[PDB]
Amino acid sequence: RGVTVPHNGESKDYSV
Repeated sequence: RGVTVPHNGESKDYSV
């Protein structure tokens, strides 16, 4: 599964 790195109030989804 990818790692979710949410920024300043934002949600990021990293697919590895």
